[PDB]
Amino acid sequence: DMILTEEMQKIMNLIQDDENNVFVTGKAGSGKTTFLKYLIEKSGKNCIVAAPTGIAAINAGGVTLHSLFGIPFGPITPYDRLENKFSEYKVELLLKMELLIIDEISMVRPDILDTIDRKLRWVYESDEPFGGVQVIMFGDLFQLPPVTKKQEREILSDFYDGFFFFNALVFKRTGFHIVELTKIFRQTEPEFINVLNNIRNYQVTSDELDLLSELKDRKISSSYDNEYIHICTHKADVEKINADKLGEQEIRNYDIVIKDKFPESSIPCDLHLKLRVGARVMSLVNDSLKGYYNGMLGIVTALEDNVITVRMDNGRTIKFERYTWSNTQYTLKDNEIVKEEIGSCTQFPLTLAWAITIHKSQGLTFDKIIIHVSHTFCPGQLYVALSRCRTLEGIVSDAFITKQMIIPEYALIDFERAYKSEGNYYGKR
DNA sequence: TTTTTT
Ligand SMILES: Nc1ncnc2c1ncn2[C@@H]1O[C@H](COP(=O)(O)OP(=O)(O)O)[C@@H](O)[C@H]1O
Ligand SMILES: [Mg+2]
Repeated sequence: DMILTEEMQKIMNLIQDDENNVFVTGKAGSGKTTFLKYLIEKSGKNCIVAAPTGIAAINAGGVTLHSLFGIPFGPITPYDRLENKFSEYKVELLLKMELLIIDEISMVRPDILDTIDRKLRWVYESDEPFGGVQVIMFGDLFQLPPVTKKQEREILSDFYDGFFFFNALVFKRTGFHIVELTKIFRQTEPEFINVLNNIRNYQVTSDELDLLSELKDRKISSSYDNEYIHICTHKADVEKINADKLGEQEIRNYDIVIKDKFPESSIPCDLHLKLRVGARVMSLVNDSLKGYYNGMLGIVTALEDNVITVRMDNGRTIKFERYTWSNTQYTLKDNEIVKEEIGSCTQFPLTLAWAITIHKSQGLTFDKIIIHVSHTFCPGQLYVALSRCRTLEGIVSDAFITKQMIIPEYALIDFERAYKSEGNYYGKR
């Protein structure tokens, strides 16, 4: 099935030595998130796959970085204390892992990598960066950046010159090679690739955007015989469209249950979970026993009182039960600080998958999509949504595509000049 | 106003 480009073998040779870290970039559809599936199948018996988002982790066969390394939400400064301790089952994992793969690195905060470094340096008991573990990063800096809430930026701008993964402070202590894939796969249309890559480079003309006028077509909603999908910029449109696609003339509501104090905004799951038979669903957590990792997709076969039966896209059937989330914070017992749980919520780890966010959709491939991008945005978000689909016809838009939707980021322009000046390499040598 | 733990 797969084709090995001259650059891919060239990339394969660079990582044959242990001491070289490599960042593999390329345009959307260049075959990077694919090529890493091909790399896993040779070197030693070691590798770990991970990504920032649960879905891109599924797309690469890995897990989330926060679940793998036990990273709490929010930035960790070098002065911040390490909150979570690895178990003995997890320590053997990281110790036996001789190679680390991070898919879709563009969405990774720089403090996360330094949290990876500090946790790897301690679990390996070594002063070498990342515990001396080889790291290979896949992603396109021109897709979209991480989050990057405003409260967390001013906090990180104390210790960090930039908010992008390469700004991490471990790159004072080490560095990485950069190789780009110049061949596109996902789209076979030459005129559609041209306008795509021009959306990516911020250099594009309104005569090329004329090609996207056909995306205003309302043509076919039908049918579920190979279906259709919605990708929205904001979670509110995803929330409405999923409920819009479920008429609720039929069936179930599943209510959450809260013990003690669990603030609304901090609740990870649905307060009232509404589902019918044949409803698109997404697994919200990781269970190795049942076998559903977070980010997987499925469809509801049956709805009972305490059990939901779902047939996943991978072909495996899972019976979902109620998952319990624990809310723990910092309080005072005795005289001392304590981690005690101040509340818990319980619901099924499922949510309606008909719609979705460009953020969650990054890395995915589709034959037919329905793009919702209105005039509301965040940088690089449009290039992602367009490039998900293989064909220009399969794309359906809510509104006309305008240059207003393009938000350039000039730090990526400077970063490209930097490493291309030295041997396609960034950081310390 | 977008994601993400043991
Ligand atoms: N070397 C390759 N050979 C054949 N098809 C490929 C190759 N690389 C990618 N593809 C195809 O391109 C599409 C998306 O691939 P993917 O690697 O996930 O995109 P990206 O490089 O932007 O992360 C898939 O349909 C895949 O089959
Ligand atoms: Mg990808």
